[PDB]
Amino acid sequence: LIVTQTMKGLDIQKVAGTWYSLAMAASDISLLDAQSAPLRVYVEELKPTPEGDLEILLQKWENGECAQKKIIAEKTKIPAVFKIDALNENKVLVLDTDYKKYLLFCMENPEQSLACQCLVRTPEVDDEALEKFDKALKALPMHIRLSFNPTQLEEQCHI
Amino acid sequence: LIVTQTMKGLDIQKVAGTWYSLAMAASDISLLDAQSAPLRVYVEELKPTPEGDLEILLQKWENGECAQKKIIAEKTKIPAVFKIDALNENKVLVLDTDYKKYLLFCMENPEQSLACQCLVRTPEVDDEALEKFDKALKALPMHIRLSFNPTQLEEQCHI
Ligand SMILES: CCCCCCCCCCCCCCCCCC(=O)O
Ligand SMILES: CCCCCCCCCCCCCCCCCC(=O)O
Repeated sequence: LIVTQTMKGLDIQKVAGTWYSLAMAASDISLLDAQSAPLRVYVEELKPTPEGDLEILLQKWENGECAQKKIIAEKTKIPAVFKIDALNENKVLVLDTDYKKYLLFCMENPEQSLACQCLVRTPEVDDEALEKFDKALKALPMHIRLSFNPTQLEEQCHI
Repeated sequence: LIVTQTMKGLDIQKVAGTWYSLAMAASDISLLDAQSAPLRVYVEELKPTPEGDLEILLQKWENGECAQKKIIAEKTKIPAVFKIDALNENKVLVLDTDYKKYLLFCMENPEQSLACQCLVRTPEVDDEALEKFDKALKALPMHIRLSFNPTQLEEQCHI
């Protein structure tokens, strides 16, 4: 409920495939801090299920290694909002997407842990999708923001 | 030379006294990463010398402790640019200040390590000085940005 923006007319099937986590932002510094921080996650691919659920493939640093992760985001009544398994059932909200270039989403559990990403289809710095990410976030109370270069985008865990 | 903005008419005496590091930004993620990161420094006070040099009091996390530091920024021909001791003689540039509320500065060694801060006089979140900080930075190639709340501002090393 903290975020006042969701996409209308979302077709979840049409977000399937490859994405890059070009920018991330969060409400608290420590959510994004180190390579091992709790919401510091690098999206690899989205697989919508026929039921309209969302399989998410991602990377996360756990040892001093970049681990492979698989998560399922379950649908709700709202086409733009999903719930994750399971500890306090984390809500994922789709704010905006053109399916073909960018997607903006936020993850939350009006209090008040929040992380958001600007996803893009290709390993390039998209200024106008970053402008849209900054435009959507200037509302929210973010205290850390990270951006990645094309080199980092083609590496595991963006080193 | 990387930054295209400095303050004209700067009187270094009139920046003396108490400041808070409200926001920081940098060109590379790892410059600001953890509590121990190289340019992650919390400004406490500025003491201009009669010669027009600048004594800087600051905090930096070195052990798992917040250490007290003292540095001297030596003047140059340009009233807005100072050089620090001594390893590669780091240039500090004053971009803008109203002496009474905010100060924007950048620290650099056109390549291409760069960190900048929005300094303010009081432990409050100044939206219009943060707007000015974001306006001055949208030029520069920053990849990490951090913001602090009034609580953090009154603690050592902003915990
Ligand atoms: C549905 C359309 C957009 C989907 C975008 C992908 C959203 C990804 C949400 C992933 C959140 C996972 C939280 C962190 C889990 C990491 C596991 C861990 O805690 O170590
Ligand atoms: C002169 C007007 C504005 C002055 C603003 C203060 C600028 C502070 C510059 C300090 C840069 C120090 C670099 C990091 C030093 C920390 C020591 C270390 O490496 O452990």
